[PDB]
Amino acid sequence: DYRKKYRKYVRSRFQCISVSLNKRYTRLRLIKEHRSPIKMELLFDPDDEHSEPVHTVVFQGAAGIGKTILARKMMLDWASGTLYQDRFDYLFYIHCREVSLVTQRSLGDLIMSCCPDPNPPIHKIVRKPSRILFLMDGFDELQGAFDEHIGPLCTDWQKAERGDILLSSLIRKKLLPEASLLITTRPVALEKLQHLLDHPRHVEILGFSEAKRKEYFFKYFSDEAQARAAFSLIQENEVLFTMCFIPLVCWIVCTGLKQQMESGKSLAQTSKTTTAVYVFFLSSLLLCAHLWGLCSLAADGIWNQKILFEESDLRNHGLQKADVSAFLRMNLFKFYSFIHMTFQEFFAAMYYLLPSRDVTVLLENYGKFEKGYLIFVVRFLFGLVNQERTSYLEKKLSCKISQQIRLELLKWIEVKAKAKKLQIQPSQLELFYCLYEMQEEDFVQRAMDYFPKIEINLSTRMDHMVSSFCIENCHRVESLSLGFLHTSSFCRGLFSVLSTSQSLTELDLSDNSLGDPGMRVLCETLQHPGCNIRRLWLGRCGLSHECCFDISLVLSSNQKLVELDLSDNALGDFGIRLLCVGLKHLLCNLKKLWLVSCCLTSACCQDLASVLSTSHSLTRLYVGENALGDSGVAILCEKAKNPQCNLQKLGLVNSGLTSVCCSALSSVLSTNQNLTHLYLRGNTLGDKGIKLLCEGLLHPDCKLQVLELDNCNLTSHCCWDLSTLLTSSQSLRKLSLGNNDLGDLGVMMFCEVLKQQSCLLQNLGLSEMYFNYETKSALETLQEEKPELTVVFEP
Amino acid sequence: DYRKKYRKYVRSRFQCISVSLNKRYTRLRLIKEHRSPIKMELLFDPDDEHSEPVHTVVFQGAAGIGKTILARKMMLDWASGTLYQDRFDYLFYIHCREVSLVTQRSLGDLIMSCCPDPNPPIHKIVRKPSRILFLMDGFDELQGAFDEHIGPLCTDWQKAERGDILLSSLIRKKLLPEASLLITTRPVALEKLQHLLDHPRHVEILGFSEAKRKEYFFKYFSDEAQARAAFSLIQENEVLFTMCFIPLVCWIVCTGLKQQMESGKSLAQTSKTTTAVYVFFLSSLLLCAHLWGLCSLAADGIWNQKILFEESDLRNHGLQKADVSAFLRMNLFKFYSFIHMTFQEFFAAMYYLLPSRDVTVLLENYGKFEKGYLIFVVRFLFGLVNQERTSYLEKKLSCKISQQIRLELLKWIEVKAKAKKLQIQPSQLELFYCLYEMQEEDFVQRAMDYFPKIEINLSTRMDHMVSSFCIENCHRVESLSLGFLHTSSFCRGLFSVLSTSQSLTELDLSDNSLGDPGMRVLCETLQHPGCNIRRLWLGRCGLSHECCFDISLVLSSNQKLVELDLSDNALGDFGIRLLCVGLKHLLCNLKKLWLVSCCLTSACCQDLASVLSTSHSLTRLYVGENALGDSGVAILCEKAKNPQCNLQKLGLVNSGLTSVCCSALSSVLSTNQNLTHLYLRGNTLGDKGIKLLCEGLLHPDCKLQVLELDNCNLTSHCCWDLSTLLTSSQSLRKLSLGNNDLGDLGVMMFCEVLKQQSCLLQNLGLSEMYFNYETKSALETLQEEKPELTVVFEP
Ligand SMILES: CC(C)(O)c1coc(S(=O)(=O)NC(=O)Nc2c3c(cc4c2CCC4)C=CC3)c1
Ligand SMILES: CC(C)(O)c1coc(S(=O)(=O)NC(=O)Nc2c3c(cc4c2CCC4)C=CC3)c1
Ligand SMILES: Nc1ncnc2c1ncn2[C@@H]1O[C@H](COP(=O)(O)OP(=O)(O)O)[C@@H](O)[C@H]1O
Ligand SMILES: Nc1ncnc2c1ncn2[C@@H]1O[C@H](COP(=O)(O)OP(=O)(O)O)[C@@H](O)[C@H]1O
Repeated sequence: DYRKKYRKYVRSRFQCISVSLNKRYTRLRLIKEHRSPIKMELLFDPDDEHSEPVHTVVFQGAAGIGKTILARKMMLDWASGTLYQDRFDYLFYIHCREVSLVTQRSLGDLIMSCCPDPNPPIHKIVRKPSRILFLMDGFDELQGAFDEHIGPLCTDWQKAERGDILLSSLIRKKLLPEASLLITTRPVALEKLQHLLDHPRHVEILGFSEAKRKEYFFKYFSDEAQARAAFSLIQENEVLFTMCFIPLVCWIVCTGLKQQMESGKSLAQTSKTTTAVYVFFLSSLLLCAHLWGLCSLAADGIWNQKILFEESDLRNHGLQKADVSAFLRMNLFKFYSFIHMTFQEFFAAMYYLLPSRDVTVLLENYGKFEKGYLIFVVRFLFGLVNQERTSYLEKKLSCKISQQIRLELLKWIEVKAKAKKLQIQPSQLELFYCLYEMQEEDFVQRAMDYFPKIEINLSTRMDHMVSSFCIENCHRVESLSLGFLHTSSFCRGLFSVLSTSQSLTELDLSDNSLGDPGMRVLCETLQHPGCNIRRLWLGRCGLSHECCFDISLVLSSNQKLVELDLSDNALGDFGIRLLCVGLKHLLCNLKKLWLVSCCLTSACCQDLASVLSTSHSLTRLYVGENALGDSGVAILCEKAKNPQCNLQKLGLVNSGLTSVCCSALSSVLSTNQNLTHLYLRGNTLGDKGIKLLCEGLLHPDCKLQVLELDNCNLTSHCCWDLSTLLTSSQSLRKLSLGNNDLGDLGVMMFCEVLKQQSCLLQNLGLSEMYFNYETKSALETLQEEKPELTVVFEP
Repeated sequence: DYRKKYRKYVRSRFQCISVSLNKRYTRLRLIKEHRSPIKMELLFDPDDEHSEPVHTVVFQGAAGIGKTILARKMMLDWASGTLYQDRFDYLFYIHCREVSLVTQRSLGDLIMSCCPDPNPPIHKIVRKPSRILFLMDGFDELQGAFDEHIGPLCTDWQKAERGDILLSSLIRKKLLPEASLLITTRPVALEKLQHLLDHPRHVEILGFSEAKRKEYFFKYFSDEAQARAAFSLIQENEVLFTMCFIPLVCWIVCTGLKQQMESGKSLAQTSKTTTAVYVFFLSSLLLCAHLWGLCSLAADGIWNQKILFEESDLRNHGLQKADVSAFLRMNLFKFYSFIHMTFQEFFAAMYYLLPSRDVTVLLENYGKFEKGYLIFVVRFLFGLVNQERTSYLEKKLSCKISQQIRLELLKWIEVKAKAKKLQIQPSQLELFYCLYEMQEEDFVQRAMDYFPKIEINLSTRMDHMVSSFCIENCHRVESLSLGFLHTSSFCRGLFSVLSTSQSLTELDLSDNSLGDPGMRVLCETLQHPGCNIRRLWLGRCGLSHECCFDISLVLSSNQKLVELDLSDNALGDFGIRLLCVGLKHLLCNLKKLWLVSCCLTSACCQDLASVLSTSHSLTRLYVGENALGDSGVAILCEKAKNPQCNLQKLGLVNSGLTSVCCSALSSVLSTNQNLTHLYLRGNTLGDKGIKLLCEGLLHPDCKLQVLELDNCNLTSHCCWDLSTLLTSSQSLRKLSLGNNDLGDLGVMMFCEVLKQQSCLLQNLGLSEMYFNYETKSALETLQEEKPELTVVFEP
């Protein structure tokens, strides 16, 4: 059968990368991304049979993380008899470097290119569209492929179409919808796919763990003692060991070490950044005319989208056949390419330091993946313009480089930081990569003074290290938002430089899986004498009652903390009991406290009240969305009635309240001169509860200014009472009353009351309340009648 | 309800054929045809629910086998309440004789023609397309219906289309796809219809068995004594009783006997062939002007495709209304037709002996069914041109006939036999039918001298008799291939005339269900002193160890047998033990023996070796595809090392071998001067095994010439060893090495070795081995460098 012939063909083709792929291969860390380990067998398997088409799978990875090697290993395993031997007919390796937009070819012609025979049985293949898979590797082919509106989609596979249109039709499941796809791509090209996909399954590639680094370093060196020595020399440099999570850096450093050892020379060289790694690799593998030819060749390829280089183009750039080095890898189809596109990048940067030679036009034109790649370009550029590496590079390669380009890059980063450009293109972490690449402290200080509001999302150890370096070097940061993915080991490094910073005032960690150990580390950090953090948000950090002990320690030790948030954490009654110990200290200067939806009950209300009568600083307390109950609110109000209480804003939204507690609240309104705001949204107070409250709001000593009563189940019966409030309350300024069936007569009474000049009110919230056209017209008459009084009643 | 009205209509219409159909009907033999008894209820039922339009059923039968009667009986049974009273709404009797291509009508028009009412509820019928059956009887209507490219297919049953296009749309399931079909057809019309079908279910009609012949002979004659007398008179004629498997011949002979008995005359007339039957029927039912008119009418109908004759056409051929005979059946729609199309055939032939009158133009124009029918034409013509029947026919009917037409038919068969025309039109058995029809020993002997390579398939006793007659009368047959369908009863007669032949040398019976009794009969045949068979192939004949006893008897008795093949038969160790008794006899001249996939083990290897050291004639032994093992191969080799052993070619393909036995093989290569070939494909010898073998092939006394090592699990490590062979082996000429991962360095070493003039090798098989373009180009440069050395490396 031709099936076994094709299997043997792909097994022979993908056996080596020569060196054996099976010997070379090391397992990578694969994790599912989209949330409401992973194996390939279950990867193509549907998690839910109800799910819309599973067979679309997108692999996400950095440059050199091993997407191509992963796809080739999948083909090798499938051919060798390991992956889906149950039933899955064919796998087609569409290497997007070969695919070009200008050429007009059909799917049959593409399979012809992927088949070993000049006349494979294509019709039999098409007869089984459900058993066909396409490994689309490297969606990073060129620019302008999809930035325009997609033209007509082709379903007739015999028809010849352009590369872009054919790929769009294949991806969008219009051409052979039953065919399966697996696309290895970049995050920006991931955004492009998300603009061209419908329910795909996303899988991330992380690379090598420490054990996998052991495995790779043992597999590379044929001699076990040599491998042990090389890895031992790697160990004492933490930067290299952290960077080695990417297999490409492992390969480069192993090649350098092997070549130096074959020459019998010292292996002790160390590279601070990626640029230093590449520079030492080139120096080991390295006349100036040949360097200029290579640089111009790379620049031409970058500008004109040409990755596979022909002999004519090679000749155009002043390079002879005798100039072929170990950098260019050959593929006879006669074509030359680079080992990885990052090398073409590095040589293009070297060109820009040694195609237009102005960096401004390079920076202006962005699009598709290449923008980040062009930023990746400047990344190596950022590395090369350094007071240390430039001198040694010029000495080694006998070259000359200027430094106005560094000032131009500084202007570019200034513009990028000051530019708002939210949620557009790679924004924050990549700039930190560039700054860490340069490693010039003075430039870093001059460059990060434009950042202050910093928001980053970290997923790898290298991300943690670069963020730590940048935040430590910064001196004008005020607000800092951290996101964590897939912790405490590198949190111990981040939080130290967060504490040492003398300009930070905010610290947002909401919506993370910080956990109890992470919160313990953060609290150990916050106890530092030099800490300056004044606001700390911890919403939905997955915390429990265990973190409250450490938070209480911080509150009893830290005199600068002013605001704190703990919303959506299951602290519980015991958590609040632990927290109130710190809250009652004399060194606790906390002013605002959020406890919305902390799974509290009426039991903890005895503790919080003790804080209100004792805390000399706590003014604004929000305890909404908790089953406090009428008894709990009564317990709070029993201590809140004291005129010495400093409480100003109180939040009881959706706190499961009835009218029974309202009288107690009224007492506070009669006695507390400090309570200016009070939110009661979502509580079924009722008309009797509103009357009991108005008994207190009408008191001469009441100083309330804002009151919310949304969704309080208020009918027309109470509409008179509030009217009596409006003419009499000399302090109330705002009042929200949405989500009620007050009725048209009630709003008529309100409008009749408000036309007087004796009302000091300035806002009424009647949104989500539906009224007939006469009432609406009355409200417009009122709203342009009284400009200072605002009513919201939009339909 | 109109359903019951139409049921009553068809029940009344199909009650008689007058005589009652139920009284007349006799059960026919029905069998499924396509392979990887049958009853109509399961025949419409799907064997597998996964099977694709099961509802399409095609019936295959000879002329007069009873396809029309079977369809009419099915319709009568369905109307009477016997076939699918569960649920199946309508069956429509589309008699293809009525359907014409010129007339343009719709499906509703056809149903109206098949309906008794001028305005049937057609829309209600279309509303239930899954409960509609179309019974297309006689797909052999006319010529040119489908020989051209099929035009556009019509799906709108309202639209009027031509007969050919409408039938194509209906059959191809484009017009009412949910409708079921049942087509009765001819084998050549089967070919054409299968060129218009997609997964149909084929059912073959065989006719009457001996019990069914008894039943029909009792049913026809109303008097039991008369029926017994007629059957007793018929039975003593063996040829007539064999031809009686066709119901039409039974009807003709019964009508003749009944008419002769009514006239009180003798019934002793005997007919050797079908032509004699028809001639005696004519004599019983039979002025010369009327005969010429009938003959011209039949010829005109044959040439212009007109089966239903009008009175205008009747007058056109000099036939008056007073000339209406007992043959022409009338159908008032006013139309005349023949009893069967075979009668129109016979009268067209009679015209050709008594429209163009040249037989050459008759023979040239063939197509559709009619070609065979036209051959059917000449079949009766072949009967009529005889030294015996012609004189009696001329005396009876007062006619004159010439004999140059016989010479023209002889030239036609000369051309047909000389013409290659493989797998095109009716080729071999039908010519035998014509020759048996003529019954002239001189003409048959002169005509069969150009047959020699005969390949025929037999399914009925009539086929056995005609083939036996033709083979017995032949004198220049060399090769003879027999196929059997659905045995020994007529094999006992066929094999006798096979043995008596003094020119036969080969006898191929591969892929039959010959079985042990059949092989016993064949062995009794082969022991005849006059047998001349020299090669006997018996692959996959379903043989077992029981036939080996008889084969050993033959080998000990038959001294002319030279080659014998027993591949794919479960002979087993005991079978080989029985065979080796005959193989070791002094009168056994067998030279070549095949035992591929005979379910052998290492146990039988002790016996085969005893043959090698004893058999003075066995030179080529093939025992591949058996689980012989290393021990078995060692047992063979320890006897094959003998210098006096005459073994030349040894086959061990896929014999489950390892390197352990290879050394033993090496010893044979060092000792046996006669071993010139050795096939080891599929055995995991390995590089160590290849080295052990090359220890032997490099011996000065080794005389091997061809060696195969495909799929031997050979890596690059052994590539040096074979190279040492190439420069040193002075006898090897061929070497095959496909299905290996030899590597590019290995083929480079081979090419470097081969460019020397000292290499006597002439062939290397590197197919299915995949190499890069440099290795490819080197391979061509070598192949045009050395024209005498051929390498196969096609991609
Ligand atoms: C900011 C974010 C999320 O890390 C990102 C955005 O875009 C990309 S990437 O797709 O450009 N790939 C890379 O940067 N790979 C890459 C990395 C390092 C070192 C090297 C490479 C390539 C060779 C040396 C160290 C971390 C990533 C990554
Ligand atoms: C070679 C092969 C397989 O027997 C064949 C090929 O084509 C056809 S047939 O379809 O032309 N039908 C017939 O010959 N019927 C037929 C036969 C006999 C006698 C008569 C008839 C018709 C009336 C008398 C004796 C055997 C067949 C048959
Ligand atoms: N599983 C692995 N084992 C060993 N090396 C790997 C592995 N995956 C990737 N590499 C290294 O990565 C380099 C190629 O990376 P590549 O697959 O091109 O990354 P990408 O697909 O993201 O461009 C190779 O030099 C190879 O040594
Ligand atoms: N089951 C049967 N019982 C009795 N006679 C039959 C039967 N089937 C066919 N015949 C005979 O065959 C003749 C018609 O054959 P027909 O059905 O037209 O063959 P085909 O359908 O192959 O043309 C009739 O004269 C009838 O006597």
